[PDB]
Amino acid sequence: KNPKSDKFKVKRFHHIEFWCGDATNVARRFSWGLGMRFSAKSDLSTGNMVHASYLLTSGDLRFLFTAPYSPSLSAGEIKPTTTASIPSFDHGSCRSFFSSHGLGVRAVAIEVEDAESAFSISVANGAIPSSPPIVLNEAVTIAEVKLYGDVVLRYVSYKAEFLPGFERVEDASSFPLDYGIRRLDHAVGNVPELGPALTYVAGFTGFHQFAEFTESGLNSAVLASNDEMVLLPINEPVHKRKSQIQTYLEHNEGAGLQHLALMSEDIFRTLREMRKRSSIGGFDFMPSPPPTYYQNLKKRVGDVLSDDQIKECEELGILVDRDDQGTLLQIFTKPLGDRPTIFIEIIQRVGCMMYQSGGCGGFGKGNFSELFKSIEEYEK
Amino acid sequence: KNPKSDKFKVKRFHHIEFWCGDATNVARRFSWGLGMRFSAKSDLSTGNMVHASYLLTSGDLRFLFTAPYSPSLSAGEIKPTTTASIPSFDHGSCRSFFSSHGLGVRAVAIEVEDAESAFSISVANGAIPSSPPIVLNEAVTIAEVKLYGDVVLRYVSYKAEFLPGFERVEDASSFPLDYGIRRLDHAVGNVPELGPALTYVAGFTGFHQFAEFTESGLNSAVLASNDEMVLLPINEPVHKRKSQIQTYLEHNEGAGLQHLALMSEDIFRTLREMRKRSSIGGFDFMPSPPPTYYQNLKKRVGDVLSDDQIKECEELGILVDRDDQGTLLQIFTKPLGDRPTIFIEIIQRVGCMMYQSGGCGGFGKGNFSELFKSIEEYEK
Ligand SMILES: CCSCc1nnc2c(C(=O)Nc3nnc(C)o3)ccc(C(F)(F)F)n12
Ligand SMILES: CCSCc1nnc2c(C(=O)Nc3nnc(C)o3)ccc(C(F)(F)F)n12
Ligand SMILES: [Co+2]
Ligand SMILES: [Co+2]
Repeated sequence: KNPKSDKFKVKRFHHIEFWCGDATNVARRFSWGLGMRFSAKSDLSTGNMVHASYLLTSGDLRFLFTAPYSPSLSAGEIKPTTTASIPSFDHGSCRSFFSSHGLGVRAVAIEVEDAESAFSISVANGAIPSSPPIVLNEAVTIAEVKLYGDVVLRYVSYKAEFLPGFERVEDASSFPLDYGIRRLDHAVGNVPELGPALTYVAGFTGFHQFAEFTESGLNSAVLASNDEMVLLPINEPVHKRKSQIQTYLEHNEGAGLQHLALMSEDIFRTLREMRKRSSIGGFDFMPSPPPTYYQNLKKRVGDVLSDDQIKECEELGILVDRDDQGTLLQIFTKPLGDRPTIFIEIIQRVGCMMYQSGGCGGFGKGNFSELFKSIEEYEK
Repeated sequence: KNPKSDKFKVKRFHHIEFWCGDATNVARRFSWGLGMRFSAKSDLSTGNMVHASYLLTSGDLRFLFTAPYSPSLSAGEIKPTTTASIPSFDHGSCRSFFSSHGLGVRAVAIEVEDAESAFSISVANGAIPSSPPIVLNEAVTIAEVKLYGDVVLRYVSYKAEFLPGFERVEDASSFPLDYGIRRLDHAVGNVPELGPALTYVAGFTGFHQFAEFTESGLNSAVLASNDEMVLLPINEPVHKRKSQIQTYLEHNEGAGLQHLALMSEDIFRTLREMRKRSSIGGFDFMPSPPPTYYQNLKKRVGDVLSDDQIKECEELGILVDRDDQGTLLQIFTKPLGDRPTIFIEIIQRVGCMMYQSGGCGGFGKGNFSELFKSIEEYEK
C-alpha cells in the first residue's frame, strides 16, 4: 500500500544536472544522441564568469550540463557578488567530483511547493545539508541535501524561464530535435549498503517503499513520493560472476547514480532514431537478446502487442516485462562516458489508467531471469 | 629563402592529442562535427587500465582523445608493468592540464626518421625534455619535449597500426564518415612573448622562418621543416580593442595551442557538411563576412574562381586570400569547447604545383584588413 507519508509537498522531477569537464561537448553529444533541444544557457555570453551551464529539453525532461571556468575569471567575486547562476556551484567541488567519478550526475532535482520548507523539514529529519536555501531574483528558490555518495537531491520551488540568470535559446543553434522522450521516469543509485541508504533517504523525505528485489547481481528497493511520480530506486551489490554494482562502485570510486530511465511516448520511434545515430556521435545500446527471447514474447504479451509490434521489438532489441497491472517496454544504452558507470534506460509503460499511475508495470526485474533462460535456450 | 637547417629528419605531421575529461563524449562530438572515422582505441576493453584513448581519422589527419581512469584501477602498476598504451601519460599531469586549461591540445606529434635521435639532438640543442624515448613493442618509438605552455612536441618513428596497444576499429561503430578533410596544414600556438618562444623552438628543431606578420591584435611568425610540410606559427598579443591573443591567454591560464588548420580536398563540400550539422551536435562557425566582402572578391580572385565558385563562397561564409604564388580558401569555427580558447580553421590552397608546396598562398593575413574594410563598407 501507499501510506502517503511525504514530509513535504513534492510535485515532480524537475531536472538532472551533470558535472562535466567540458559542458559544451557533452551537451552537444547528448542533444544529438537523445534528440533533446538546446533550450537555455548560462555562461560567459550571459555574464556568468564562474561556470558554463547548458540545458537540453525533450518534453518535460531537462538535462543540465555544467563545467567550471578558470577560477581566475571570478577571483574578485564573493558569494554576495557572484555571477554564478547556480550559487551552490563551487569550482573545487566540481573538479573534485569529476576527477573522482568522471562524467556523472551531480544533482537529482525535484520540484516542491516550497524549497526552503522542504530543506528545513529534511535537515530536521536527518538530511545532511549541502547548500542552504537560496532565493534567486525573488522568483525561484533552490536548496540541496546529500542523497548518496557525491549526488545531491536538489529542491526547487517557484512563486509563479528555467532559472534566473539563464538565457533562453530559441535562435539558430536551437534546432528542434525530438525523438519522443518526454519525462524522467526514475533515477537509480548504487551504494555499498542498501539498508542505511534506504533508512537515510526515507527518513528525511517520508518517501514510502514502492517495491523491492532480492539471484544475479544486486538487491534493490524503490522510494516514492505520495503520488508515486518521483521514483528513486537504490541498488547494492550481492557478493559465479562479479556484481555489476560492484564494478560500478570500483570504477566510480564509490556510490553514485547508476541509471536514468527516460519515458518515451513512442519507444519504437525513439529507438529507431537513437539507433540510426549510434555510430555517428550518438549512444550505443547493450547487445540485443537472442531470438529465443522474442519467441517467448507472443506467449507472455501476445494479448498486449500485435505480432507486428512484437517483431518491431525484435528489430530494435527492446525488452518487455509485465506485472499484474501493466506492461513495460525497456532498453538500456551502453555507458554514457569513458567509465562503466552511468547509463540510460528508455522505457514506455502500458496500462494503469485512472493519467497513468507511476511505476505501471514495474521496473523489468522479470527480464533478468527471462534473459538468463532465453540465452541458455539459444545456445541450444 | 629556405636554408633547410632541420637538425634531424622530420617527415610529416602525425597526430594531434587532446587531453579531455571524458574522451568518449569529445570524440563522438568531433567525429560527427568534422566527419572523422573512429579508427583505433585503447581503453579498458583493450586491457588499458590507465587511460581511455580514441583515435579519429580523416585522410591523413589523426585526432587522438585521451582521458584518465580512476588511479585506483592501476594502483599496482609501475612503469615497467604498465597497461598504458602511451607510457608518457600521467594521471596527475592530465588532471592538472585539464583543470588549468580545459579541453585542449596536449601533444603536437610529428613523424621523424628516428625518434630517439630527434629527442637527443633536440635536448642537446636546448629542448626541455618531457618524456624520454620509449620503444613500444620494438616497433614504434615515442619521445616528447616541451613546445610552449603545457603543449609538448611528440616525435614518433617506425621501423616498418597507429601505436602498439591500440586496437583497430573496423566494426559497426566505425561508420565511414568523411566530409573531405585530408591532413593537418598548420598548428598555431599563442604565447605571452613571441621572441623567446621563436628562439627556443627554432633553436632545438632547426626549423627556419617561413613568414611573419606585425595592426589589430597580434604579431606572429612561422617555423617550418625543410620541405615546409610541418608549419608551426606562433602568436603573441599586441597591447582600441582588447587583443584576442590576450583573451586566449587569460581564459586558457597561459600559453597553449590556439588553432588547428585542417586541409580539405573540397572545402565547399566540407563546409556544407559541417554547416548542416552545426545545430545538431556539430561545430558552429564564426559569423560570415558582409556581402561587401564578396563584392570585392571578383576583383581579386575572379581569374581563379568562377562567378559560381565565388557565390558558393558567400553562401558558406568562406574567406579568400592570395599572395604572389597561390590562392587560399579559409574559414574558422567558434571555439571547440567551453572556453574562448582553441578553435579550428578549414583551408584549401590553390597553386604552387611542382605535389603542392607547403603554405601555398600564405595564411590569410590579408583577410584581417580585407575584413576590417569590407565591414566598414557595409555599415554604409
Ligand atoms: C547495462 C546494464 S543491462 C542489465 C540491467 N541493468 N538494469 C536493469 C533493469 C532496471 O532498470 N531495474 C530497475 N530499475 N529500477 C528498479 C527498481 O529496478 C531491468 C532489466 C535489466 C536487464 F537485465 F533486463 F537488462 N537491467
Ligand atoms: C575565431 C578567430 S577569427 C580571426 C582569425 N583568427 N585567426 C585568423 C587567421 C589565421 O589563421 N592566421 C594564421 N594562421 N597561421 C598563421 C601564420 O597565421 C587568418 C584570418 C583570420 C580572419 F580575421 F580573417 F578571420 N583569423
Ligand atoms: Co530502471
Ligand atoms: Co591559420
